[PDB]
Amino acid sequence: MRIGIDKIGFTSSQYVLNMKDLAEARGEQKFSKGLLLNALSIAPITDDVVTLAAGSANEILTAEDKEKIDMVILATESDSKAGAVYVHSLLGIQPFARSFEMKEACYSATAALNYAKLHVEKHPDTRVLVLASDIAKYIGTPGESTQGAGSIAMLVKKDPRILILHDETLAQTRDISTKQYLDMLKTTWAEYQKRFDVSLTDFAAFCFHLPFPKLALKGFNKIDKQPSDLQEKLKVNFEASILYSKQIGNIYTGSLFLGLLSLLENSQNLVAGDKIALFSYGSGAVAEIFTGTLVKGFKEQLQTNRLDKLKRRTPLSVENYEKIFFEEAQASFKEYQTGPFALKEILEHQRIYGKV
Amino acid sequence: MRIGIDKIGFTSSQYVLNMKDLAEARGEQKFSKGLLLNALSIAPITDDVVTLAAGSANEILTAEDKEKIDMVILATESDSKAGAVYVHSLLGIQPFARSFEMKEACYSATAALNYAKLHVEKHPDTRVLVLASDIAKYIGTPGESTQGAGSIAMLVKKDPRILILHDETLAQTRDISTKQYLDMLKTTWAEYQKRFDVSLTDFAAFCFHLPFPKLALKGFNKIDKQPSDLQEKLKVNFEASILYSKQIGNIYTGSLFLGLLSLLENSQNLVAGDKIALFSYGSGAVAEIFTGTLVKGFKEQLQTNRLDKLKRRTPLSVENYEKIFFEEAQASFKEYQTGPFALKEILEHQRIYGKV
Repeated sequence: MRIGIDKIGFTSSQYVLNMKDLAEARGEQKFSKGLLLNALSIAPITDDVVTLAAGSANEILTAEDKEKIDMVILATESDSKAGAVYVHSLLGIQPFARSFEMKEACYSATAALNYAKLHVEKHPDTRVLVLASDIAKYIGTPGESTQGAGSIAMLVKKDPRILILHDETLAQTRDISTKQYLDMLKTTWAEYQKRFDVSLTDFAAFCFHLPFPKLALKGFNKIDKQPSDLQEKLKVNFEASILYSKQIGNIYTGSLFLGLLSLLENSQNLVAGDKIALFSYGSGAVAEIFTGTLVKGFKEQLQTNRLDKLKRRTPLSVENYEKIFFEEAQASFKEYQTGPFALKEILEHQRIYGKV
Repeated sequence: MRIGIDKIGFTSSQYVLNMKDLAEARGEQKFSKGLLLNALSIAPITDDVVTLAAGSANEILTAEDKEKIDMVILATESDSKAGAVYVHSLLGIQPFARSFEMKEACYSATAALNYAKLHVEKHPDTRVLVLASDIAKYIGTPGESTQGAGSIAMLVKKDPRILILHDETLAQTRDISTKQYLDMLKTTWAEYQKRFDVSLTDFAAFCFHLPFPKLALKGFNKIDKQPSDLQEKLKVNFEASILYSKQIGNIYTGSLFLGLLSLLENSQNLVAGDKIALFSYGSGAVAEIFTGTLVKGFKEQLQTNRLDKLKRRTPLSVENYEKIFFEEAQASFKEYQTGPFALKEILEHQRIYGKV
């Protein structure tokens, strides 16, 4: 049996705040050196985790998918009621499905992926939709320059067309700051290689959870300069993996997989049968190392003009980013730019969603 | 392979509010007829979802369990950071485990159970701890008389000693009130019997999600008075299943399984090889029907004096229930009655937990 990630969609919000603008407004260009971040996606109040989630699934789903999906999981840290139920209805997925959320800071989409996989193993005629959707929102706060919005959707099924997922995974929980992302990375990666007897050399690329690209660089840097072809190739694949994040910001649970996407669409050296290592992390903390192998033809499921699409985002002045990003419901809403779905209103106090 | 629920623990909070007292205070004994509820568990601020969860696991876990558990899931609708990470540390579970929360109103522990099961199938040397822990908290509100506190812990492993879980399950999601619990029950149960070709007659007991016992009675009542031995036996097992809930109140995600526990400890007619149907529900809505078979010896994992233990709860006047139940952190805390674990303080703003 081969089970894994068949398709990946991604949606961000429709506005962008440039770091240099934020810098000039707050009297800080140390975001370009410090965080290695150029711009962030800003979400209006009518585009929330649900509508970004639905957006990213609308990118990839077919009518057949919708008839065969019987599990919809929403990994998010951003109602009791799971966002996944709204997403299930907006997408028109067949009714005999489980829908729920999974939560553990930036880590949860990795657990959603594991459950999805085991579930398709067990019922190999089904498919599962994993959503990792978040809006990182902290003014004048030190988290302000690591804000972001977007969602990645993954369709998991057998004979996937992008990435075959492997059975060997290692998670770690430590009830517990850069020192942590890093120590969790070191200890998990070590035990991982010990238990499954693999080494940096068995891999073509390593992807990381990416709150901001500098932290991921640090984690990549922890990786055995003792392999020069490999050393260069790995650095290049790392640079390829952070490209999207540099324009979008922190998207919490989705960040690891947005890096995987940015890697598949931007590396020019990956081929079918190559193996990728992935390090998932969430504050608190929990981490997991898992791996995957590229399937022949995987480029056919990708997009080639994503960097162009992100440039279509409407730029905001800081004043208008403050106004739109921090708007709270009081409801009806101003019409803002959104993806295919939007929060239409609140009919007290039910959130009403629909196609725009 | 036989995989399933090996042990079940339960912890409620240490105070109890009698319905007749609430009734006299609010000028309403229509809780005893209406809801079929006598008393509810009230939780002080130092006993929250985490400490009740840890409590209920402390009931059942051994040192060996703790070395073999590599997944801790917290189903709750009550921090980003998953309660499960605190529970992992309080219980001293081995570090190479996944910890996270699952969320979808009262439904999520059913998904946690399914993932736990598939996971043990796939890695049959491991065990998983499923926690379903909640505090239902609504003064003068119409949800006031359906408040409650407690948590059920389930240890899932192969060759379980209580309940073998079966592969045939059916979930339904409908983005959407008694009419709903009921319509979701009817449609799911119907499709369930159609797809797996089973009938009311293949079962010794049916357990329901139990926000209050009257709603469950309604759902039981939807169940084919056309079987008189069975009809009586089923009614008796139903009455056995609601016994604990009548003293504790709504505990949201845990309620279905608290009913299963109340059934196993109070029916005098269940035997090894008997099959039980279970209907899980969460508002929003999602539902699932799943089944299980009793293992020989399952009584040995139960307790016989649980109704006695619940009578040890400290009774509160309404005035003092209002004071303790609705207390918000400002922190240090008054010392209240708790189970083995408690929220000690907040060290700004980290919740500090420990053994009491």
